[PDB]
Amino acid sequence: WDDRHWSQKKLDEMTDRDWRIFREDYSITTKGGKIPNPIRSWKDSSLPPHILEVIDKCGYKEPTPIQRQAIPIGLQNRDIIGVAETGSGKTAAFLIPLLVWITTLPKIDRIEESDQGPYAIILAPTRELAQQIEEETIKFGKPLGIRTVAVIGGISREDQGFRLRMGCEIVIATPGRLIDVLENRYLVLSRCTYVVLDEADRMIDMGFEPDVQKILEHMPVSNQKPDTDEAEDPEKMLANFESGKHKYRQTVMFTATMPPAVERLARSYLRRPAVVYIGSAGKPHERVEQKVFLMSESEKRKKLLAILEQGFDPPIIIFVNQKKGCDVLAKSLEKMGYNACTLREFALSNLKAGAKDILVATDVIDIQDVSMVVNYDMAKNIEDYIHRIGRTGRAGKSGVAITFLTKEDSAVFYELKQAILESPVSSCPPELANHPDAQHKPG
Ligand SMILES: [Hg+2]
Repeated sequence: WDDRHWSQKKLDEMTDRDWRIFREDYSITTKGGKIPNPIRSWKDSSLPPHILEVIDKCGYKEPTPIQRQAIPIGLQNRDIIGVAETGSGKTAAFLIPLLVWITTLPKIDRIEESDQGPYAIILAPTRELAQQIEEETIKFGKPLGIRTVAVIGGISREDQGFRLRMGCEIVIATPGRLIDVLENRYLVLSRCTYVVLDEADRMIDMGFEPDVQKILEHMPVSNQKPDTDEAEDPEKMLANFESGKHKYRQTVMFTATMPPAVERLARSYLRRPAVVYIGSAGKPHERVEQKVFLMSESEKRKKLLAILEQGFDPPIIIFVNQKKGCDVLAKSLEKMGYNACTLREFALSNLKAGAKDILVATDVIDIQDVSMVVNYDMAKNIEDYIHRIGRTGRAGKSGVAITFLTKEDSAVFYELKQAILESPVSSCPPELANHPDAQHKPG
């Protein structure tokens, strides 16, 4: 009976639905477990008074979408992959948790007599982008007494060499310049607890993968988070963030795309990162995780069962192409001891209620966001496919769409391939991407 929009409510009134609408309003898609709620406004945020004062004085009146969601994850010391393009407020999204961390260290702990390099390094692919980041970092950092030094090309080595001697809290750099400096020990990463790769896809495109690898090799290994479920446990990671000086490092990667090289970087640099993806409200394929299995038709039922046996978050939807399929597949599942609905309102209530866990259906209303869509039969055109996978929701948890492809589906391979190659939240599937039938438009 309370039908207010969330923006009419106080923070402590926010419901699950309100958070869903909220993420829809800002086009916030995520991946990872136990994502903290996004920031509704600066005032509504739990940022320290002095931090908010600097935010307010710099003029940033409202958090941008990436800032809304990434900032709270960063404040739990969690790694992040942020999918968003320059101009979207990425820089402040990563700068803010760092500034909270630095300026809240005990003075006794902020004390070091010898110069031990930066608390943070921000790596950019180009001199032009690095300077943008620098200007913004200075404007945030100076009021807070935080020093920033740029290690980039296009600047004198005297000036650069000098500035280095003075000590700093943040270094902004380009890969080529940074490796040379490390290789000559003009700078060390002894107290670095914050690693940022900005435009990692562009770094890859420029040929910087090996240099970015070699740079990682200079970070002290013993401050990396453990590779376990604990790396994305909020209670534990929050307690680690607050642990001040001795926390695990955190790493942030920003990129517009996820080709395999970028995924390699991520596997090395990051531990159980959360994904924050902004945009594509109208284009589900860009923002829904898609997986495909090529098989013969006779293999479909056993692959489905194997998938189901792995367990799922009900409800899920399985799509088939013909209504007879719908009915017979549904029977078999109820035989395997599954609660299956076929496809009026009555069906969705049970699903919504938890009664039924699996909806079987053809391309033919209105239904909740689902964790998983399975295309047991692939759609006959890419527009129907798009509409199907769109059922994981407009925003919020990416969800997963799993598609069974056979040779009878060859006429949608090229467009299916495009749908996935344009999906930064999806892994490139060489089985389809390299397939002889996915190379040219059909007809
Ligand atoms: Hg670093």
